[PDB]
Amino acid sequence: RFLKVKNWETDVVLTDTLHLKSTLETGCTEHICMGSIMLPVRTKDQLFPLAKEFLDQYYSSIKRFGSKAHMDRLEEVNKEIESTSTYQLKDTELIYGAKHAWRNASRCVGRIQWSKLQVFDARDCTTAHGMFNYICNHVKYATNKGNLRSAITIFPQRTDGKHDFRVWNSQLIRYAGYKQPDGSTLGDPANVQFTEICIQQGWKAPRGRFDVLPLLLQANGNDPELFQIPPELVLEVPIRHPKFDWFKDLGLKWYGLPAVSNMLLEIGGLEFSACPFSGWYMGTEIGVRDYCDNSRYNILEEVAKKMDLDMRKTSSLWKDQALVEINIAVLYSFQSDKVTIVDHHSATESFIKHMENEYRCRGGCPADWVWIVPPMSGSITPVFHQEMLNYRLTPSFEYQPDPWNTHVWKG
Amino acid sequence: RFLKVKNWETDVVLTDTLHLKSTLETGCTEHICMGSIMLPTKDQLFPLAKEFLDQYYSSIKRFGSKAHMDRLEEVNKEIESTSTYQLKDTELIYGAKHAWRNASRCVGRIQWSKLQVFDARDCTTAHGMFNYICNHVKYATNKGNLRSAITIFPQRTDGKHDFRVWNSQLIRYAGYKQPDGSTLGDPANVQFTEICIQQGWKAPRGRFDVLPLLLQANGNDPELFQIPPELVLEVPIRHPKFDWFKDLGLKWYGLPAVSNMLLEIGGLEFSACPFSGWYMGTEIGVRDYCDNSRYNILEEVAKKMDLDMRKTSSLWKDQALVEINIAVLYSFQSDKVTIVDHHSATESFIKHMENEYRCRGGCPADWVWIVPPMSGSITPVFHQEMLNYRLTPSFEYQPDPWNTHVW
Ligand code: HEM
Ligand code: HEM
Ligand SMILES: Fc1cccc(C[C@@H]2C[C@H]2NCCc2ccnc(-n3ccnc3)n2)c1
Ligand SMILES: Fc1cccc(C[C@@H]2C[C@H]2NCCc2ccnc(-n3ccnc3)n2)c1
Ligand SMILES: C[C@H](O)[C@H](O)[C@H]1CNc2nc(N)[nH]c(=O)c2N1
Ligand SMILES: C[C@H](O)[C@H](O)[C@H]1CNc2nc(N)[nH]c(=O)c2N1
Ligand SMILES: [Zn+2]
Repeated sequence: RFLKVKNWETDVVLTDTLHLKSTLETGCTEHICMGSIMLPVRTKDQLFPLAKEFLDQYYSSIKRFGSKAHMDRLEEVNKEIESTSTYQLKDTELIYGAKHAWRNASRCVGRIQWSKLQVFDARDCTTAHGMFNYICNHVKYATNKGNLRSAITIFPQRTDGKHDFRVWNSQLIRYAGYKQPDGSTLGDPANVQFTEICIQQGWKAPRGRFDVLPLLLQANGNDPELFQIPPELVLEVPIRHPKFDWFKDLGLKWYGLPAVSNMLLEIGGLEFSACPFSGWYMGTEIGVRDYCDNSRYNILEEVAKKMDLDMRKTSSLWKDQALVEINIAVLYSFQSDKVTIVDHHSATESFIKHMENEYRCRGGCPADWVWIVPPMSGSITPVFHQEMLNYRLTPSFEYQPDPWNTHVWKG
Repeated sequence: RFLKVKNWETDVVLTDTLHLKSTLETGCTEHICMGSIMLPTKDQLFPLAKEFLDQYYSSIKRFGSKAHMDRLEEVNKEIESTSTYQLKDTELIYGAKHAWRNASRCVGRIQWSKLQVFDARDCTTAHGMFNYICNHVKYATNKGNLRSAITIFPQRTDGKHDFRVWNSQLIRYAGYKQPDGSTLGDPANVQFTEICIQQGWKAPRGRFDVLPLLLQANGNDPELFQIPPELVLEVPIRHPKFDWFKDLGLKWYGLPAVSNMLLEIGGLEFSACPFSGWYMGTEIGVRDYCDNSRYNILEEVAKKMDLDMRKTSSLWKDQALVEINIAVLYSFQSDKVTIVDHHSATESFIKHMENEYRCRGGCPADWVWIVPPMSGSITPVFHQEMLNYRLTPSFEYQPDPWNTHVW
């Protein structure tokens, strides 16, 4: 079966065959679409076909499918599975796997870069202190004094589900959030609960508006341990505006390295519960979501007051005006400090080209329109006009429950 | 099978049971989501009639009544007898209002119960259709105080006697292909503007020429009609800061009136059922004006604002986009023509959703369409999970007449 997607602005039509290789369920049925829903211990039984499927993919990609090297590897994995109930990926397989999970991440607009991913193999790590060392090295490598480099660090895979490695932070670098007794919030409201855990675990909080959270690291199913990232490793950018000089006095800054640290990486049936990865920011992540979400820093009003906009009626579009100037500020500040960033116009244009290339070379490109379209100025980006098909391929990045909800405390 | 939707900004969780009633398919499967795809007999008829009458009679606290049973009986006999049936006026109105209520792509549904339904099932000719459409336009326009309306023409019989309005909207601007290679007016309507000429229209080849109506009654060839200019409320677009904005020479019409959809009620098919509401500002300023394949004025505006169009990262497009949408809202409000901004409209829709979940067990909504085409995440609907499914009565797309018309 073939499926066509149309770009309604260019009339370019593409044909998808790749969705046939999809196994995992979407959440949708023939009777209901769940496209806007945010989120709609493994036996040797199911493990070998998952291994085989992956190794089939891997050997095809290296033009060695059906080779003696291919067949020997399958054999070796099978024997290892029934003997040990799991298996170990070769370094080459791991790298392929990590790159392809990124390639398959339908919610990521940055995928044109998928083949350039630095993979750090941390499967020999055994303790939290060891994890901290690997993470520091990742941050330094990825940061690269502002010339950001995509990277992922992969810790040992799940075994029985009782010895999981987990980074308890949602991102490696994030600002603390503090609930005040008067009901207000200081810092990042998104991080209030995690901030409380850190404090409870013995973090001495500065209690400011932009306090970099400590790392909370779990190795081998043990209780997590606190580590402060060396401040010299945390690149931050003061936010100013090219035209408005009062903008700097808002006191805004942001960190340069966006690094997701709470997802699960699945490769060939193996589950890597700690696999922090990092790229670089698309400007709207900070300027629209981090700063302007009502549930985050929520600075729209203060900005709009300082711009002296008509704030009595929404039909003045003061919010839209303030939102644009903030995003201009974010982009300006990063570029001026020579920290890698991409605007949503550039990002989405590149994604369209990536997607077209993927359709031709790969037979498809799974994409989640709801997440790909930027949270401002949607229809003046080419992705808005692009039909997209969403389906799940493996290797993949998946959500997993927050570890504080599942952790068995040792004491 | 009982589904919850979360708002992520408010943590409000709603439980949906209404989707269970859905009958038609979405295009999605367990293995693939098609949420962003724009378009994914006697024995067929009676269960459809039955489903509709059941909900109609349920809605008036008379489910399981003799009148219910009698009506079901009467319709059943009429179908067995005539291979179709006729809706009572009360059912027709109920059906029209509920088709709007069920329109998962319409953000304006909080108004759904206040629809004026014009019954034009007695219409037999294109001149008759023209008259009904003028009356609709005059009524809906209401000198600028817009009122929601639908006019319903006779239902499909054998597919040879279809009533069709050929225009996609009652009121639209012509589009002409220059020899210069470019496009004069609205590029979306080049193909239709040609068919007007092929059938006899005399285009004044301008930029904002109100298109004539092409009306098809009872399967006949369509005829041309000029809507009385006095009935077409238009708004000159000016900005409340930039006095150069007027010289762009932009204007738009006040009445948004979809005329090419199919209304399906109780299995019956109404191929001609133009309806109108009033504009949300972004439909005009973002889509009509700034789409590349439409009037595409972003560059010209940016020039006049003297922005740095050297780099995309100056966000000159975004900046201009906002100003254009300010002008649109300003111009309509200044001329006292009903318009709603995307903030007000989406705020209204969240309230509607909560009402629907409370009083109906759910609200089908297409997030891809409900989230406005600018400033997505600063409107409440962006953070609102939505379930999309098809309920009937419904408005459906249908093929363009000029591909199907047996001339
Ligand atoms: C290199 C530049 C990159 C850019 C510009 C970029 C851009 C983005 C953006 C804008 C999102 C949406 C985030 C949100 O709204 O929550 C996203 C999500 C995502 N990205 Fe990237 N990304 C990049 C690198 C990477 C890398 C290196 C990986 C993995 C190796 C990756 C994997 C993912 C995944 C799995 C998601 C979905 C997260 C979720 O569902 O919560 N991306 N990306
Ligand atoms: C009264 C104020 C109304 C507002 C503010 C409103 C708003 C909107 C908007 C913004 C859209 C998206 C249009 C697009 O992007 O192409 C839409 C679509 C739609 N509306 Fe409304 N509307 C209103 C009235 C109505 C009425 C009176 C009806 C029917 C009786 C209706 C039925 C529909 C349908 C079926 C669609 C989907 C169009 C499509 O799929 O192409 N709406 N509405
Ligand atoms: F399914 C969900 C339920 C609740 C919240 C949510 C928000 C998603 C976590 C946010 N997605 C990651 C955001 C992020 C932060 C930093 N860097 C990056 N990043 C880096 C490379 N690619 C993305 N993404 C989803
Ligand atoms: F599937 C598609 C293929 C090509 C174009 C497309 C756009 C849909 C026509 C636009 N939907 C109606 C737009 C419109 C215009 C005027 N008024 C209203 N309107 C009035 C009340 N509610 C909506 N909608 C879809
Ligand atoms: C309900 C809705 O799915 C949710 O708000 C989504 C919308 N699209 C998004 N798109 C991106 N990139 N990131 C997000 O967090 C979201 N949130
Ligand atoms: C490809 C995508 O489905 C298409 O561009 C949609 C996106 N969302 C939309 N939303 C609305 N309201 N109207 C539209 O025409 C569209 N177009
Ligand atoms: Zn779907």
